[PDB]
Amino acid sequence: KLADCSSKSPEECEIFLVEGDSAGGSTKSGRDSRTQAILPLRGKILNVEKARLDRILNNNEIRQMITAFGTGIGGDFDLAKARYHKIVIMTDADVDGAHIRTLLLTFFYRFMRPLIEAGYVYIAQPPTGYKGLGEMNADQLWETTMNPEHRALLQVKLEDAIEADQTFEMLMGDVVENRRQFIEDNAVYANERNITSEMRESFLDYAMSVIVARALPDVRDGLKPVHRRILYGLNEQGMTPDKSYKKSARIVGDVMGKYHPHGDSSIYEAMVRMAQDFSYRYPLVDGQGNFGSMDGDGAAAMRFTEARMTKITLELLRDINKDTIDFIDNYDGNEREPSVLPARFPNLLANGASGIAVGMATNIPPHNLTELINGVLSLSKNPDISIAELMEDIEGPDFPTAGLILGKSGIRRAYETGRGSIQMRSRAVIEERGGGRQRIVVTEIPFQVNKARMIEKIAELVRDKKIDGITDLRDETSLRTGVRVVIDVRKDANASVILNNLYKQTPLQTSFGVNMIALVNGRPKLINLKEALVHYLEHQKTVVRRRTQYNLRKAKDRAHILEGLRIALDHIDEIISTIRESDTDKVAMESLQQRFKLSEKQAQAILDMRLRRLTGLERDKIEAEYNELLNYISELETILADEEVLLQLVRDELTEIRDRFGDDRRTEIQLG
Amino acid sequence: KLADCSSKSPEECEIFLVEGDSAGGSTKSGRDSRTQAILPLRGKILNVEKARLDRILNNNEIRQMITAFGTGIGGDFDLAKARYHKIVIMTDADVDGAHIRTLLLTFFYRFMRPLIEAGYVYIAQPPTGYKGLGEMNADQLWETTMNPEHRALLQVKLEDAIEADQTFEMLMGDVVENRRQFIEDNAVYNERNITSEMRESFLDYAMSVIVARALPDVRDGLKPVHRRILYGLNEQGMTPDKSYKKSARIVGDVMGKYHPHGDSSIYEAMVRMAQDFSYRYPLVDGQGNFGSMDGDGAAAMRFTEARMTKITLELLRDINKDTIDFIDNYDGNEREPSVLPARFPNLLANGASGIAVGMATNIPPHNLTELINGVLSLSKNPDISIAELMEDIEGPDFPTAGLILGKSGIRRAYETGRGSIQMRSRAVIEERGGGRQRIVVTEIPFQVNKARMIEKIAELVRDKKIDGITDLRDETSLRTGVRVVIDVRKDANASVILNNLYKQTPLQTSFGVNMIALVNGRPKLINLKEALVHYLEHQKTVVRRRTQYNLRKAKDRAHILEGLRIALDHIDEIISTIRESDTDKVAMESLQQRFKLSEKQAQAILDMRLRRLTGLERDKIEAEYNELLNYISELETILADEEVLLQLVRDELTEIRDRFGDDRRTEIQL
DNA sequence: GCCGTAGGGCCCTACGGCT
DNA sequence: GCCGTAGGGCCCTACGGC
Ligand SMILES: COc1ccc2ncc(C#N)c(CCN3CCC(NCc4cc5c(cn4)OCS5)CC3)c2c1
Ligand SMILES: [Mn+2]
Ligand SMILES: [Mn+2]
Ligand SMILES: [Mn+2]
Ligand SMILES: [Mn+2]
Repeated sequence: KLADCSSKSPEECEIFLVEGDSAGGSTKSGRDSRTQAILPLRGKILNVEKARLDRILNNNEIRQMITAFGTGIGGDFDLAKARYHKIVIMTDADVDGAHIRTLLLTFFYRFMRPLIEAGYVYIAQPPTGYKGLGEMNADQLWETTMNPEHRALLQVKLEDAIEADQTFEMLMGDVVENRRQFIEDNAVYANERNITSEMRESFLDYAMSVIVARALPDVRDGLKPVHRRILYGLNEQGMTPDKSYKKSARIVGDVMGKYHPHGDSSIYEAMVRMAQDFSYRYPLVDGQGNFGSMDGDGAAAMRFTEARMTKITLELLRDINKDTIDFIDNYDGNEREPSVLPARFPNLLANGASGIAVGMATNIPPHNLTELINGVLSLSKNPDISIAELMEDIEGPDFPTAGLILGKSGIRRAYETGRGSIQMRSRAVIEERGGGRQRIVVTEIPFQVNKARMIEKIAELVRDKKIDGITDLRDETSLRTGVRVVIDVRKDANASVILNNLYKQTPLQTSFGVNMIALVNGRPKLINLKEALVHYLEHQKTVVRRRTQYNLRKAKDRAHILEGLRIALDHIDEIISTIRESDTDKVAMESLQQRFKLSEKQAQAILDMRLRRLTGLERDKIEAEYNELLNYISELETILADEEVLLQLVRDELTEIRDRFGDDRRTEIQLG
Repeated sequence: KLADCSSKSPEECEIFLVEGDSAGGSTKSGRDSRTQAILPLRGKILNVEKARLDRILNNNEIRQMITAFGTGIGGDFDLAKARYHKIVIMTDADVDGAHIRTLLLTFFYRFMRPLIEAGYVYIAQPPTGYKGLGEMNADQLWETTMNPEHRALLQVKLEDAIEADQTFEMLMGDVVENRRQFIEDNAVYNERNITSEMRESFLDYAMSVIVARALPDVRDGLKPVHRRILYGLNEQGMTPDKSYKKSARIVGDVMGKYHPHGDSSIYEAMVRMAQDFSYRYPLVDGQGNFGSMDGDGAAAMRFTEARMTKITLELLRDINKDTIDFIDNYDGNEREPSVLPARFPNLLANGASGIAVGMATNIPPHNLTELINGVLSLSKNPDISIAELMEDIEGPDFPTAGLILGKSGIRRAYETGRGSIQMRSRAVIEERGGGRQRIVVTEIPFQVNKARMIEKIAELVRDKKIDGITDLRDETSLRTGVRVVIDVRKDANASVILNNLYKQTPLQTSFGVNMIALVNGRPKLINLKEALVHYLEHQKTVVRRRTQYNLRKAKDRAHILEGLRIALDHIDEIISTIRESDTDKVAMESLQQRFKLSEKQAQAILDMRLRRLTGLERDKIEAEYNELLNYISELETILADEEVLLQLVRDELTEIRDRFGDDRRTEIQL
């Protein structure tokens, strides 16, 4: 792995640390092999501030760096044995590259501190605009970053040891709260280098990016960036439900190149989950082929699978090209992407969300669409509605995997505060199997529980004699039969006692820890049920309002063109003679504008008219469309002039969604 | 791995063997877990007919099967201990799935022969049209292939043990010639007999590898993967004048539309075409880490970008001018070129290496100036000899330069298609101080890994197999070029040491020429002249077809312009005719009637925008028509005289020579 | 130790002909 | 034991909450 330099005079040799072999190849080709050694790492490296010594010493990358430097570690550190006088951190020019830099600095500070004190640790500054060093040509990496004549390396300086200790503990330590507090206090939502400043700035950059642009869903459409970009890619390429399935590889490749500069595995897996009926309460992707199972089987390699939008996804994208949502520049400025989707159904709550960010995480359970829309409607008629009254519509979560929820206390607290533990229980019954013997049959399991794994845990309990009475354990699940896990009970043994033991000792009963954090105005916020519904309704009002305004500008523009076309047809002979006598388009246009009192747009539309538009009935067809337009314009102005008419329209469109996509509740909420 | 069934009564139990987890998932979701077990493998399994016994017993997939079947193997085989009465081979419905089936049968016949005799081995028949079982939904896999109610399993039967023995030996054995003879003799361009199954499945695989994978076409010098990559770049306008395009998008597009294989095969093929140490005339312009002479691979495809090189434009030029035949792609949803126009002799220019079945190919790269000069000489003399052609084509010209020793190997290769060419590194002996010397290597033989060659030298020094070497350094840099330094012990003969390096290391390496290419869709060993002849014939056809295409389009456009000219001459009457018509159809009919216009001309008139009536626009229609009449007669002149056509082929080749022709790199030393 | 978006990479097989 | 198109697949790391 270590591509060492030929010289052995440490004082003149330098080692460059890169993320992996893709970056290492450009580095190796562009380097000066006489004084420049290269050591490719393997992505995110172990955080030594959270790990114990045995884990640290046994990590491959740590070991290779220790061996490569030759100084040893901790108390045994010996600066005189350093094989290089420059250790250069040269990670990729992206937030994950910054994160890797903070991880490496954490390791150097805790295990090779005198290396920093001696001024042997440096930070390279590769240019931005590349996804990794492997995207750069070898000559460009050399000239901009590695060549000592032109490069700008940052020498890492330890100014204050006490402050550094606190900085490393706060940022990289196991105490989440202090890291969360640091983010809240420092977040702004919109040559040498001090190690402390470096750690604070690089870590904040990573933390913020994960929070606002990776792990947390937006309250408005319920989507994280990867999912939003996948659905937008599907829309842009017309991969609608009525059209044939499209190759998964083309989808991932398109999305990766145009909108999401990350690994294909993150993109493909996110798309796959959206297609799973055991993961999404209302699947957003319609998949063809092997898309995984409840047993934790992943999907088939993406070259084998195909995908397209589900019908309900069309509602997430409905009106997106009617100036309802703000588009933004993509990562490289070559494309445009939506900041948020119109989302004509409350997707955040319908499908839920799970995400591990930095300083925080989120866990929002899925809900029944009929119940949610009913809740939105009740809210729209009463801004002062209480959580309890909203619960008359929204009983609680509704998992795609069905099952049971025990009581409403966990649900109530989750809806009132955004946090609460909800007890999920499998659907199980006790039945006879012949000869006076019985069995427990499970047909539904808790949400997010891996069936194969749950079964292995039961088998483990039995094998370790931690539970009495089980004689056999079989997974009889099948496509025809549906989920069916069978647990044979010993003759004369109480099956209900065994079942109760199974709930306590296995994931047959599992808790859902609600933690409703979502992005509100681009900032993470813990929200209760009402707040979530209010932000959603407010998004719909804005979407419907902007759509109406777009349709209005569009209709007025068309009315204006038709006024120009009516004049042209009413004076067609003079229009034609005017054009024929003109040498250029400019002269024709100018002459048409003055002579017939036309705007630039009207004259141009006239010049663009094909001879076939001159047929006998066109003039009547034009005044028919014009009359219908004027009416349409009036209808649009009526909506924008009355906020109650606008709101009622939102209610009507939601009700239509409810009636077409609303379904029965799957999860039974049992009380007692 | 093994997803065993519930029941333990081998009587009713069956085990399905699939290629891997992609296929395994659909199989596991669609099966009847009570009686159906599933063991996913990992692609191509070991060929036990060519492998040694120790290796067979150590191979993980062989072990898993033996353990799953529970019978043992050879003399210790026990049919009564069988865990399943039905072992079902269910590979993917593609040629590689057929190959894996032959590999599985070979293992069963040689190590578990009683299993076959007892009727326990079966072959599933999944539907065609799917690249793998992972592409099918679980329900459709169950219904068509796994459901005992509707499935059609083929029970493998052993009729003649002596014939079977010969069959497995011939098809799967280490003797290549017999397998090649079988291919040549049989090549064509329920219950199931094991011998028939082997012969049919292996032949299906062998033929596909030969005509659609490992061998280049004589006309454009390309294998399907390379042709599909370059065509993909063409269809998405990824030309040299535009920006680099993401490699992942290129690969995704090519895989979905044309090349139904692993993305790694596509990416790596594209990468090689961008390497100036691999291609004498690179076909891909790569941005980023595209590998090195030291065997370093390219960066992951998500990091790199690519586009065509300028010379690649010449491979694709006029492809949309009905110069070459298009064919249906693998699923019938797209069209792809059977061959590229290839306006330069690419087979010989870039060469080729491919390992097929029953045969292989090894064609060295050549200098484009020399090649085109050779083609030109041939065009003036159909009876030209190989010797006269060699006055133009001195021999191979590697991208890595270096030296070739002698001309006899080259001569034999050009006359027969086979010959041994000795390549040598470019090395000199120079002083380094105090009476000491060193050997300096600046060019290495073609396809030689520099880092590996240096380690080989380091190994000889270390093991004391070579005398006189005191230091070994790779001083290569992007700014100073290739430089490998071998320091020599003071007063030792550096020339002797160099000669020894040539004997014991790849510093001297041979290139075994074996010029096999597809000629009329069939593999053929060809000599230098044949390669040039087929190439020239391809060019005459391309230029003739292009000229014919240009004529048809010119005449069509002229026809349309004649309609517009009639309309402009009588524009008032045209407008009135249309105005008095209530519908487009009536206008169409009235225009054709009153002005003796064709349907196409009438539609064109109706489609004309009012802006076309301005002075400049009217003049444009007239000007285009007059230019087009001149173009039509020039085209007719070409098609009326075969010598004029042939001369155009010469001139177009000459222009390419002048623009892309370069100096010879490899020195041929007598 | 799992949930799900992220960083990153390696090793087995067939096939022929040359060493 | 390499070369170059093919079949196939796994493991380590951050991050929070429980
Ligand atoms: C699947 O099983 C294994 C097992 C062990 C491995 N060890 C090392 C590596 C590596 N590197 C991989 C490859 C893992 N990744 C690499 C990236 C691949 N994706 C390539 C790709 C393909 C396309 C694409 C983007 N990326 O867009 C359109 S087609 C997916 C597999 C392994 C894969
Ligand atoms: Mn990176
Ligand atoms: Mn439990
Ligand atoms: Mn396959
Ligand atoms: Mn722990």
